[PDB]
Amino acid sequence: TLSILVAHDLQRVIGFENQLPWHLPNDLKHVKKLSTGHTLVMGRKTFESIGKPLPNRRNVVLTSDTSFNVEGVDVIHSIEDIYQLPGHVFIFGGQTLFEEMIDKVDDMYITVIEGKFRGDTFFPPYTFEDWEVASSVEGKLDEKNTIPHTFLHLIRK
Ligand SMILES: NC(=O)C1=CN([C@@H]2O[C@H](COP(=O)(O)OP(=O)(O)OC[C@H]3O[C@@H](n4cnc5c(N)ncnc54)[C@H](OP(=O)(O)O)[C@@H]3O)[C@@H](O)[C@H]2O)C=CC1
Ligand SMILES: COc1cc(Cc2cnc(N)nc2N)cc(OC)c1OC
Repeated sequence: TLSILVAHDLQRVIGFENQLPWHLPNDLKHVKKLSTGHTLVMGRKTFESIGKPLPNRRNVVLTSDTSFNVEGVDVIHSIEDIYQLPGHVFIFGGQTLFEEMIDKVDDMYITVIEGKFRGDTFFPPYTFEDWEVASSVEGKLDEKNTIPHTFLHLIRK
């Protein structure tokens, strides 16, 4: 079972200067809830941004660097390694990985950030011609969570 897990804004921005462009604690809860007890696959830059492996799941980082051997983290050096990994695997980011995997995965858990941010990295265009909406849930707003956002589960038609 292979999934994409991603938050993108109205113009498919995912990233600025190796950080998330937005502060949205709710979305990272959304992320914790989905991925706890399974597997993330991420590119090296995304891991560096995060700076340590997420607790209570398997962290796998895809990189060319053969001297990568970080405690708590498993390394892979090819895309094709992903399909070996057992269980529910979430493609975690960033741009490069989403590009390489979007045609490959079963389904996508998307947070649409209902806003327009300055970005330097993007989720690739996609159509709902190709993707069925299994669920669409409004994120709830409050003092800490102030950008409107929608949780999509899409399944490849
Ligand atoms: N909104 C969201 O949900 C998310 C947003 N982001 C954002 O996206 C940005 C990061 O994305 P991006 O700039 O594309 O960098 P990535 O995090 O995708 O990392 C790219 C690196 O991953 C490794 N890699 C990727 N593909 C391969 C391959 N086929 N074989 C071997 N190694 C590979 C390489 O590492 P190396 O060069 O070491 O060989 C490459 O340089 C940041 O701004 C981040 O905040 C990230 C995740 C999620
Ligand atoms: C859990 O914390 C982070 C998570 C992510 C990846 C990510 C974040 N949100 C969503 N919806 N999908 C993802 N794949 C990316 C990050 O920085 C680039 C994080 O650091 C704050």
